[PDB]
Amino acid sequence: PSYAVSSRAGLIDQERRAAVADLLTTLHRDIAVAPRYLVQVIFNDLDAGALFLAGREAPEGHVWIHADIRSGRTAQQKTDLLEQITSKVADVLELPPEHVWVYVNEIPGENMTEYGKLLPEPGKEEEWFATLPQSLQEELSDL
Amino acid sequence: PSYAVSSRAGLIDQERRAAVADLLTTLHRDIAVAPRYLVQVIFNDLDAGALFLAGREAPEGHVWIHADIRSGRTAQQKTDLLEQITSKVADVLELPPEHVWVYVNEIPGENMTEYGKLLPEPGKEEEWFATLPQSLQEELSDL
Amino acid sequence: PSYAVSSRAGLIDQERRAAVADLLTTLHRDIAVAPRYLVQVIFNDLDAGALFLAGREAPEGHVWIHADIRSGRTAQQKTDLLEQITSKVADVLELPPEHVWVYVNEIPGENMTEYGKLLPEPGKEEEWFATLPQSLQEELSDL
Repeated sequence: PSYAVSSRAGLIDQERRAAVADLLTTLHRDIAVAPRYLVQVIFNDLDAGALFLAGREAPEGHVWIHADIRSGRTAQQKTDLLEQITSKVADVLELPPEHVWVYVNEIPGENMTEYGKLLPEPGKEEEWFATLPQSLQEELSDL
Repeated sequence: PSYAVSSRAGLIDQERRAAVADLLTTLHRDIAVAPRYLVQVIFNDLDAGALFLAGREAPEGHVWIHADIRSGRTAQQKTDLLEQITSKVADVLELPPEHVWVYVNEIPGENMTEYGKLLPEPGKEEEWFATLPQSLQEELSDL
Repeated sequence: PSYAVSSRAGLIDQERRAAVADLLTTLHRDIAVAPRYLVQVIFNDLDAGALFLAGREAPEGHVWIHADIRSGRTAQQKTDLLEQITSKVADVLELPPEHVWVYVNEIPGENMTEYGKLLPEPGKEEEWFATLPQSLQEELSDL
């Protein structure tokens, strides 16, 4: 899972970036049943007049979250993850939920490498983990 | 729907960002049959030597548009949206259509949050609107 | 095919961008069997604290590659492309392969414009090429 977060440069502090990354990685560990070490968060900061809504320049307090996750998850965890991201990120950034927009694109696990290895089906992370080299096993377990 | 537009920084003025966003926003309202206030347009400006075509640096006058769209639309609707974006964005920017590249990615409606609420199937926008609180209804009608 | 390569600004030299770009378009030309002139490579450079892994700031030596490719390709082509991009880009950048993460998103050819014309399904590139005006043909042949 890689979350890309797009907002006007300056909207998200470095310490609020840290809080957003911690929250997304945490909600993802809990709603998806996936280990945190798989989670990547990227902040794409945007120029001043680079974001438009309804053909008109956006309010400064607008955030778009694009998430790439593995296909094969239940409908419930997907929608639950969406509602909770909209909810908790809006609170963390002190924004109205109407201005945290979240999209989930689903891609098969075999279409992803992370830590140098093709990723498995969701739910098969223990099996996948037992295939890694022992030194990779113990750096990941520290996270 | 979010159109992300990537081009070499400086190719698209702020005044042409306004024209492109309005053009994209209007085309989407007419070809897809969806309300204007659902449309987000983002401009990702690129570093000087950050764009390559066929393994070599691209000419400055090159634009790539990535659109995230809901699943469930007809083949003809998608093809008209693609062909018209290539043509009309090319004209607005005084470019050859050969250098406006457009990709359309399809995401289910329930994989999207906008205005704090999960999106419906394309074509069910009215019912969705009827679920919103009256005050949110009245700003969306403002757009 | 559009490869977007995201890394902390400064990790990839301009001269390292060219080598990565040339390598991606060459790998794509051999593993997918598609002409070089369709391949676009984009470098998205990130702020100092903009990349997080496992809820924490990433090491500098981390690269994420997002590819949009046409759907319809064999499992074998995809997995070979993924493993070879992860391995050889790691090598070109003098990075650990564990820190070149690759995602491939699949988009049907009819959902793509390049050089102003909708793309055909994979393998049908000769037919598509014979559709172009002679003058566009001889520019693509130069690439």
